Amino acid sequence: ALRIDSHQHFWRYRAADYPWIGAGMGVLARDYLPDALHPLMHAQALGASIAVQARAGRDETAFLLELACDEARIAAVVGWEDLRAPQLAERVAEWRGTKLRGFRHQLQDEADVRAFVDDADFARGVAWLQANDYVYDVLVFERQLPDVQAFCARHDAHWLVLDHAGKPALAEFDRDDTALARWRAALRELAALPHVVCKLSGLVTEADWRRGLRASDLRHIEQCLDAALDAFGPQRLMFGSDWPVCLLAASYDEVASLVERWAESRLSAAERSALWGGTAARCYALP
Ligand SMILES: [Zn+2]
Repeated sequence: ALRIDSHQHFWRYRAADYPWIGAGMGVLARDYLPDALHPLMHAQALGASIAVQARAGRDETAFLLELACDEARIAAVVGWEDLRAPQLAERVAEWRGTKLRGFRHQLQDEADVRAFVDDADFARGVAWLQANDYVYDVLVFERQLPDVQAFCARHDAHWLVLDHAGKPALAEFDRDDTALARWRAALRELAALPHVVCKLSGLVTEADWRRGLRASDLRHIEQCLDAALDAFGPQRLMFGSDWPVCLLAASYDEVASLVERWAESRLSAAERSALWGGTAARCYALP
């Protein structure tokens, strides 16, 4: 049974190439390469990871597949391509036979997410992806969930992965007694689509990490894990670390531990096996 970290990044850091790494994020402002990741995975008995594009450009795809090309502990890559580009197929051919299993665009940084996903060219690209058994990772903020609802429903030919459980606004759970409710309604609406699955990752960094993770953040996170379980069911949940991004808020070990303690509480042995690699294996077509 594969044990998979379904969501991590790599980079040789250069400030202008990673606009999302800004002020107060100095911990991220350095290289993060497979060698730093292996001991972390080893400590959690995770045998392989999935490398996910951390910036927009084909060279990011090339870079990740280069790291992946001949490294057993990287099982798959989620790349980046211009999905609106008419030459999509030709471009993806360069990656034939490799561990490329899917694509992601950083939708959360789009100004009109809805206009972006409902675009005729982008839709063509995604439909082509699905026709070729490519996964598409959905990365949006909680408030953008309704903007991608219709998009997810129309692209039902292959698996869509909701990154970071759709980023609940955990920092607001105590100020805004509608934050949890709003996210849950949106989550449930997506989960009702059979071809959509859910990553349990990226939650420590939706809390107020700048001021520091508190015990109450861990409880809200558990609330989100429970909501995700209820909406998606135990067979559509996928552990990911979101390393190295998670280092803003918590260690790799802490990230894995809180999901583990939660899973031992709520899931059977078999369901845990799905959470810790089985679901990622089947959705990303892993050996
Ligand atoms: Zn190779």
